[PDB]
Formats: sequence, C-alpha cells, structure tokens
Amino acid sequence: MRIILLGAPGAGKGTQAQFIMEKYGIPQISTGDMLRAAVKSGSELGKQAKDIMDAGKLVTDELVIALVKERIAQEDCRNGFLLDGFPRTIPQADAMKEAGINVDYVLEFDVPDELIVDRIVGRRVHAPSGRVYHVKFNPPKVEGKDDVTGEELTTRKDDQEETVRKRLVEWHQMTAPLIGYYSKEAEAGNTKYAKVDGTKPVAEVRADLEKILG
Repeated sequence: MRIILLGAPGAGKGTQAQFIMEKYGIPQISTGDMLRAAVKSGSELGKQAKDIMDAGKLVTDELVIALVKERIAQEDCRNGFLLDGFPRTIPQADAMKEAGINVDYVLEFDVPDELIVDRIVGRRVHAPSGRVYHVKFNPPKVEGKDDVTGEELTTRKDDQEETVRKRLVEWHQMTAPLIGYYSKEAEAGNTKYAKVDGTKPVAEVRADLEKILG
C-alpha cells in the first residue's frame, strides 16, 4: 500500500497519518525527513544536500527524487509507504513515475480557506516560555494573557490573516495542475484519487478512509 497524502497548510492531513500507519504497517516519509536523515547519515546525497542547504539555496527536483527513490527501497517500505507533502508540482510527479516510484492512492485533504484562517489566526504564544494558546479551543484563564507569568501574549508572523491567505493562494494555484494530473491518472487507471472532507470529526474521516482504501 503506497499512499500519497496531499493537503493545504493547516488542513490537518496529518491527523489521519498514524491511523494509516497502523492499518498497513508502513512508515510516514517526507522530503524533510529524507534531507535531515541523509545529511546526518553522512551518505552521499546527504553531503550534496547539506551544501545546498548551508549555502541557503533550494534543493533541486533532481536531488529530491533521488532521495525519495533511496528511501522507499529500504525494508522499511516492504509493505509500502505514506508520502507526505510530495509531489508538489507536476514535473516532480513525472520524475517519480520516471524513477519507477508508483503509487496506489492519492488522498487530498480538503478544508476551505476560511476555516483554516480562523483555525490558524487564533494561535498565541508567550515567547519566553514557549507556551501555546488558542481563543476558541484552548483559551487561557485570563483573556489575552499568560496563565503562568501573567505577562502579555504574542502572535507570530506565520499566523497572520494576510500571511495565511497569501500562503493558501500560492498553494491552490501551484497545486491546481497536480490535482488534475492525478485525477486524470485516476480515470486513466494508473492510480487512485479521492477528495476528503477534513471538516468532519476524526472518527468519520477515519471511516471514510477505510472504505476508500478498503
């Protein structure tokens, strides 16, 4: 069982990751984990990727594909894998198919932009402590203040309404062809695809997945 898991930032696609891992006996893998593990391993693709990173440059599609190919060859992925957040472009999807990295299911996690905004914007932090708060799901005892110190809270640049909306626009635009690429491969019969309403409770999403995957 080889699964691709796509979704917008804050769509909470990972909320079903452990369920998928436990029902198939497969690891969760991401390009990030591949990079940090490859450089730590002192392997070849590692030293190469370490230079690009430390130089502050982007990693080439060519190098990423080679890392994915490397990872799914281990005994780890005898029963398959759960690829998270990759591919991100059509050319990447092609290079994977070129590298013989076939996939059984492509799951798309759907949460409308508006719900993600309210979900993300609500987050606050007390920086010197690292303590996390939320207006609606995890409210502090004293509104707009830390429960412990009593020092005022703070919000980060990454959770601001304009920053989030800007981040979602880019993703939708950038991923639009990829969603069509895999949706077409579905009706073509080279793989399977399925939209998923992530707005439902965790239990119902798990149910929806169990029938999609079987």
